[PDB]
Amino acid sequence: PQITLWKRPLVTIKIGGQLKEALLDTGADDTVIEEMSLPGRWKPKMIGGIGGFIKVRQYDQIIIEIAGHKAIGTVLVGPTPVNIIGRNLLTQIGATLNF
Amino acid sequence: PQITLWKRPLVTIKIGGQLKEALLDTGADDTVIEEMSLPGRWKPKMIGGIGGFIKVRQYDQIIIEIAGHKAIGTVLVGPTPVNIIGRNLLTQIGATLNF
Ligand SMILES: COc1ccc(S(=O)(=O)N(CC(C)C)C[C@@H](O)[C@H](Cc2ccccc2)NC(=O)c2cccc(C(=O)N3CCC[C@@H]3c3nc(C)cs3)c2)cc1
Ligand SMILES: [Cl-]
Ligand SMILES: [Cl-]
Ligand SMILES: [Cl-]
Ligand code: NA
Repeated sequence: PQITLWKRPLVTIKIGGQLKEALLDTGADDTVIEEMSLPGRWKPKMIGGIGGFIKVRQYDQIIIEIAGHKAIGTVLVGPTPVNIIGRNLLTQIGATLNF
Repeated sequence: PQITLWKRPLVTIKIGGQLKEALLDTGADDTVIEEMSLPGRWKPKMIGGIGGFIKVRQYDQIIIEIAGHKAIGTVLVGPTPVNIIGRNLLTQIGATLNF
């Protein structure tokens, strides 16, 4: 699809068996989801943005379905105010910015 | 152009006669630039990023070139980890996300 930027680019994702709304975010290196449980191992990480840093859990090899397209990669889980799909998964669904 | 997302989507901007680097950021409603001098009056604004809220200075109707495209609109000045071009100016340069 071609997604307009007149509005926030929100899409439905499926992760861990759960449906969520998430922001397609070209400014995010990594994908960051609000607190939830995910299977398998994880390790702690700090990520920073406006306002400073938060601590997250890094899970590798997690499958997400993003607006109907499956992708696999690392997902960070922690107290983000918004679910963010970052470039590590946008690339896998072939997302580009066009102007 | 068509910009893939394997690398950060960094572009050159020109504001106040100065070239700077900035990140095209579909997850930001607003454009936020590091401390600099801009003309005119400013208004207060709070923005809530991943780590908390910051205060910024809001300047309206500022001339800014983005990747060679002319925009005139609101620029927020404050402590951001990188200069970010948000949707208020991505719409002015005609950007869309596509997959
Ligand atoms: C390493 O992986 C990382 C992943 C994400 C980040 S980040 O979330 O901090 N971020 C990085 C840039 C600052 C370099 C991504 C950026 O797109 C964030 C995404 C983000 C959206 C909403 C809340 C928290 C994070 N936006 C803003 O900072 C930002 C800047 C200026 C204005 C706004 C804005 O429009 N917001 C703030 C709250 C309300 C409104 C929005 N709500 C939503 C739902 C979308 S935008 C966001 C950092 C590291
Ligand atoms: Cl990854
Ligand atoms: Cl590609
Ligand atoms: Cl504007
Ligand atoms: Na894993």
